[PDB]
Amino acid sequence: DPKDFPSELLSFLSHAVFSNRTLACFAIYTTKEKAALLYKKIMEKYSVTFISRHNSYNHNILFFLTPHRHRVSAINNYAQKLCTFSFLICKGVNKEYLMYSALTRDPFSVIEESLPGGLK
Amino acid sequence: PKDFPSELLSFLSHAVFSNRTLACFAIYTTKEKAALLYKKIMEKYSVTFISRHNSYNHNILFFLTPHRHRVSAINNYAQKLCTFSFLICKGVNKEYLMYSALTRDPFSVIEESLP
Amino acid sequence: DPKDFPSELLSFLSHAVFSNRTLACFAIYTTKEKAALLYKKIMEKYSVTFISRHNSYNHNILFFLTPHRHRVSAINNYAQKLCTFSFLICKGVNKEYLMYSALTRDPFSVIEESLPGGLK
Amino acid sequence: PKDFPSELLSFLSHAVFSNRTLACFAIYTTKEKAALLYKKIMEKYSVTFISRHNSYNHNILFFLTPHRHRVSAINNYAQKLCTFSFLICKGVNKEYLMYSALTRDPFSVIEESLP
DNA sequence: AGAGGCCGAGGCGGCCTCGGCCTC
DNA sequence: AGAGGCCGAGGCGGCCTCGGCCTC
Repeated sequence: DPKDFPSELLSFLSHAVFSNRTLACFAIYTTKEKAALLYKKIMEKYSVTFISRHNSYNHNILFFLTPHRHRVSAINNYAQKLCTFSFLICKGVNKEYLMYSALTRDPFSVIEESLPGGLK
Repeated sequence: PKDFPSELLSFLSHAVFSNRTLACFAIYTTKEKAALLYKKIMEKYSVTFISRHNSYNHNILFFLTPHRHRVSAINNYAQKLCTFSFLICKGVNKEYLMYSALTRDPFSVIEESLP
Repeated sequence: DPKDFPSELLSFLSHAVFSNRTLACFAIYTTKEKAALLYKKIMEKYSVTFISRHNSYNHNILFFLTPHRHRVSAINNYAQKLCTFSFLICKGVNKEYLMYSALTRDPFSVIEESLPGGLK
Repeated sequence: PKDFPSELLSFLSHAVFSNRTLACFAIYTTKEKAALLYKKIMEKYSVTFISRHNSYNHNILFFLTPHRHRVSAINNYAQKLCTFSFLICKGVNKEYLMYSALTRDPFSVIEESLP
């Protein structure tokens, strides 16, 4: 199981671990099964402005924007409760557009997203 | 099983909404978990006395602690060493009366911390 | 300068130092000068339901109830900013009635309070 | 005084709203504070070079740091070692030009980290 | 150059439950 | 006895600024 996001996405993500800064864009790397579940659970839990689910090297990535700010640790705590026994990596996203755009182009692809035609 | 053997129930605290702490407890669980918990409870709660008993193809642990505890705390500890197996944890109001009953049929002593 | 409240009041006070519990009753031990100032500043800052100022062995004690809960550390942080260079001890009060009543009887006395006739 | 000597002002950054960092600074303060800060700044910021100068009955410190800093950070450090005395901290845009001017009259070198 | 968007470390100040204490 | 008020430790999850980074 992956220990981090794909190398090609790392420059868009926050790697902060000692910060209480809150933000409004997040990504989760997990199994197809757990990402499908979390897609709807995260959408509802955080009233997301946008969420998309993507293929990533036989796993899935969720990408989402929230209407209010959250600590990465909070999003992680939520997601980890619903993913006992499967891998899950949750990070804040700094370069939001670059991350989403990377996620729509090979080797990744969109599985589903909450707004028709995605973001621009 | 969803409760203790029906003939032990009057020895036990039947509290639901109490924050009362006590220093005698009983656990009803599987043979595997009772063997494991006998040792774990002894160390965790520095028990003054612990006994393990046979009870209708399951086991009962009976124990006295040197300090008082909530039933819910003992249960919280025991339950996270039992995430799959069955387990009922109850406080014991009638202490000697519970141990004595657990020493006579249908119950039998498997082991005790004091001979 | 005192290092704690008078011994006779200690059983009414919280001595917690490792807790983030919030409460709604506090006391401050400080100089006459700083207690007079804080009486009005605390009243306003926290919208107190009640505040009283008391003589205590040639210093003053402030006693107050707040309409919302606060960490002792928060009340302390506020009070300490306005008492650079003079002693100030700030504690939560557990036994609110017993504390206030003790504070109205010798060797303590009321200097001023925010409601006529005090509390009962 | 409320600013640097009026003839040094074109050597200095005149930023107010910038988060730009730099690696040359100047401090205008009292003789007592300049003697103290010369040593404190040297150690705190591991300065590559620091000079202390006379300026109209006060002193100027001039320093280069190995890493970049906000003027406000340098000021925050210097100000809390000066809670009573006057102190103006500014970044220096024209580095050699500032040091050279501070070596010629009306200014005089009291001391430099390099001869 | 100066204005200013960004972001990791980390202080601050609420919320909450656990697991004891107590009295009625 | 059981119900339940109380309270210290301490996890949680926002807010904020400092003091760097960057580009326009």
